[PDB]
Amino acid sequence: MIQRTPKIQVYSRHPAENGKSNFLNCYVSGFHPSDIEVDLLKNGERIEKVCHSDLSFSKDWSFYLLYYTEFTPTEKDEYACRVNHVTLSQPKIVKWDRD
Amino acid sequence: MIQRTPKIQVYSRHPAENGKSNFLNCYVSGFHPSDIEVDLLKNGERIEKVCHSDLSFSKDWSFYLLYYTEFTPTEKDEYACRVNHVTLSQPKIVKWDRD
Amino acid sequence: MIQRTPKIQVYSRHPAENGKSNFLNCYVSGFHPSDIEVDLLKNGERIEKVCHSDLSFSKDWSFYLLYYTEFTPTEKDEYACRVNHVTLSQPKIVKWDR
Amino acid sequence: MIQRTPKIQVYSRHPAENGKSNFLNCYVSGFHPSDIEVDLLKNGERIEKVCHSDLSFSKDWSFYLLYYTEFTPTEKDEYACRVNHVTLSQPKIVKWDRD
Repeated sequence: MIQRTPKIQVYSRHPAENGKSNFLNCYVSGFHPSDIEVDLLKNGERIEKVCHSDLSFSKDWSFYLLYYTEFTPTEKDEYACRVNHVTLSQPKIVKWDRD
Repeated sequence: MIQRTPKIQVYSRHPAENGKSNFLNCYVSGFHPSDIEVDLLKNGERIEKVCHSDLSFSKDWSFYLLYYTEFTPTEKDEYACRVNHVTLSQPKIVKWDRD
Repeated sequence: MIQRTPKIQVYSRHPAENGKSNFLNCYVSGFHPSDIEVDLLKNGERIEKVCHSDLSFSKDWSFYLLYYTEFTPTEKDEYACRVNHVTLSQPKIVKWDR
Repeated sequence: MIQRTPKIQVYSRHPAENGKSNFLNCYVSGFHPSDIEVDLLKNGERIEKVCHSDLSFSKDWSFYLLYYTEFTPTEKDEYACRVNHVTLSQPKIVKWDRD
């Protein structure tokens, strides 16, 4: 039941190109315990109606969770993911690199 | 691999209350083949950000799928679910009954 | 984070009939914390090959989990589900009824 | 509806080591239609204890499915995955390369 720090990965479903519709993902992996605060950001503002998968687990109880939303990438808009867990001293913000 | 018509069920996660946040679900079950068009409606208009589960299956390939969205019910707003499948002669609209 | 005792439900996927293949389910619901020990039993003995769904959660962190296995029911064999959690002093055994 | 041949990947969850518990995975991806026969083998014999994920899909209906089982690797035992689909003339056997 020994605690593990989460691994945060912010990416888009398909290679980024403006004007069209796509998906913004925030993959949180290999953490313990279960209770985790995950939020998706658009220009510093929290995104409304974010979808999330069910909490997947391994034999030694390491958790895997995915937070995703439908979005239109533009030249103006900046996207990020905010994660808060018991292992972290402060909430972590991981920015999305349109690359 | 034999034609099965889908069973549509429209319901809310918790007992509905005006002004209180809830979830609107559209459960589609026991259908074949896999390809199905499911849409959640608000006053006749298609809801933008709709979340969906993964397609679960049985031994004889009968499919089960859930379409859900976060919503705040009001007295004015009417909700429904539109389903289109290869078995159906025309798309079926199932209204949400909160009574 | 305030504790919640689990609700255990033991059932078969389809109506049971001897000699024919089925699935034995153990649905554990509305519990906190996450760490739960769920085991499916055959004549008091632990079943080695058991599948499980993914841990679903609510706003206040109440958990929902399903443990299932493929089985061929007989009139000799008895089935049950053993659950151990931090909220309980001794593990709870819930028997399956045909 | 267009036809797509499945991509089969056979791998272990953690790097394989004799006597230590592991998981054998058979990842089937980018196929159409849905109906697919997947089986995990041990020395040519079909494994009875097999768990499987839910069928995930894209906009153009391309399917993704994972078949997994708990196993203890030895130097003597050989593992493989057998897949049979409508696109294939005969079932395909993909062996698990340990190294």
